[PDB]
Amino acid sequence: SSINPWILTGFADAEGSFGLRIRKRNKSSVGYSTELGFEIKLHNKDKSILENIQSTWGVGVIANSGSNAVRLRVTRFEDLKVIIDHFEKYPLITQKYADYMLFKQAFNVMENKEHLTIEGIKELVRIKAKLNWGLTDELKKAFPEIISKERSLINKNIPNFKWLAGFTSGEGCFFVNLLKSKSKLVQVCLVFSIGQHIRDKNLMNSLITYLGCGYILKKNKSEFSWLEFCVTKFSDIRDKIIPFFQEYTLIGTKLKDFEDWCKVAKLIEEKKHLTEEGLDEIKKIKLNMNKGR
DNA sequence: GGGTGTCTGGTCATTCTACTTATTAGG
DNA sequence: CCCTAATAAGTAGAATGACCAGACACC
Ligand SMILES: [Ca+2]
Ligand SMILES: [Ca+2]
Repeated sequence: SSINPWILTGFADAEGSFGLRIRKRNKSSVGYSTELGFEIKLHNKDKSILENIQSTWGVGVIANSGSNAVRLRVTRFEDLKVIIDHFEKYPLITQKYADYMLFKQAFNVMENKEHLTIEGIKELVRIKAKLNWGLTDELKKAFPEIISKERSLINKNIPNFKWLAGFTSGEGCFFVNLLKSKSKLVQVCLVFSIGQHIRDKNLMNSLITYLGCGYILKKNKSEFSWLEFCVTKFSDIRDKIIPFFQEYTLIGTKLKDFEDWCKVAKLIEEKKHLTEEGLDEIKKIKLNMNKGR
């Protein structure tokens, strides 16, 4: 099936990844071969998404990545042109746009065949220094003067509604929390959450204004730390979160979790979450959602 | 006979998702 | 007071993101 290009870019801002390998090769005029790529790796349940992206782009190969994960990967230089042209017409907006543009600069370097020269390889490693995790130890030793790993901030309003639908199909979670309450029954609470590394702190705050609800929580795990955009006021969920993703449909297995999420929402609108059979019906919905189903 | 592009089949590292429970806010 | 909705700190762990080695393919 075909996939909307804004939903695609949004999804890519979530799970996508750009790569540039500068590997030592003795039989290389320049001493290094170079590989460019874009891949999306997901659990094997959502391999359907990967088939639609591939069918829409007409490029890339779907292959297993371990027992439980699958990847669509584009490495063939001619096929990267299709990637590039897509993201030029539907640019991303996360700090990953910086990597994409480094990805694209490398492509231009190669398109002019400058990767077959001492100076070209030199520019590619300088491009690579700012890409994702920067240069490897071998590459640092070989190019001990290429040191500037600093990068520029990306700031972009949400460009289209379908972007968020795609992005949320990546980083979102529609949760039904059951908390112990002083009562005959157990409180039921719908919680919508989207996490992101703090480089995109500003985009996370954008969602409050873009959606008209929610708050940001800061979470930490030793040296690592992320930001979560949450929505726990039922008002906002009944009127804002749910209607939006109903107008701009999600894709992949998260749609099912969403559709179950709204099933519980209806019950909580009918006040049946305070009844016996109510907490029984919702309880069963939670049980078959997310982990499970 | 170089020389370069592309694929197979992964693994490594952490940013995500998803799940707990304490606690306060509120009509 | 009540009974309930809503915010919040915290963490687990695996689905992500990023990188890896080797060999094949082609002009
Ligand atoms: Ca992501
Ligand atoms: Ca995802």
